[PDB]
Amino acid sequence: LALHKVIMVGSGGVGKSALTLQFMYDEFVEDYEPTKADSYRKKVVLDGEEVQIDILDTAGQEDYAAIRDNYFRSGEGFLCVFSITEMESFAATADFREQILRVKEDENVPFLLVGNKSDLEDKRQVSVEEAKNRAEQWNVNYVETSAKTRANVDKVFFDLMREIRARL
Ligand SMILES: Nc1nc2c(ncn2[C@@H]2O[C@H](COP(=O)(O)OP(=O)(O)O)[C@@H](O)[C@H]2O)c(=O)[nH]1
Ligand SMILES: [Ca+2]
Repeated sequence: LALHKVIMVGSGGVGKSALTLQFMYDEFVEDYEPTKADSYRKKVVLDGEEVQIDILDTAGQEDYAAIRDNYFRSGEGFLCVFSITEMESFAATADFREQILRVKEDENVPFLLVGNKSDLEDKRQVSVEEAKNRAEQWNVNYVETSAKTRANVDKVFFDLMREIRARL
């Protein structure tokens, strides 16, 4: 089977683990240990082909840069997650982008910019327009998700797999 290696990145509390666990187990999990990194694997049928997805749910606790870089180097595609309710998490996405680019050396690395917590529109701090503009600058797609309602959760993982499939 094809094995699509996805890495979740983004600053704290944006929904990396909630997105992962919604995708994996169809549950909205709200208290998942913020410092716990873990990997997940499951079989999925991608455009009719049975494949395996491997998801590395990073937690930013590998502060030792060689280790963090090794984790990123193993990834084939990235979900770069921020929370639409925390502007500082959107600002932080630039750092994850640079980190990935330093390691993968490929500006076309499979990569989605993911604005999570789309069910909290009344708490939005990051405009759709400014996030789309950043994605356009990076030539990546922008998708807004809700790990709570499941909105676009399958989409971000499947579309990222489609980029891995096409590009590698
Ligand atoms: N309302 C809402 N809350 C969310 C969503 N995703 C995550 N959360 C909450 O935000 C907190 C942090 O989520 P988590 O996935 O642990 O963040 P991480 O640090 O990026 O792994 C948790 O308390 C979740 O319940 C979402 O899409 N909508
Ligand atoms: Ca987490």
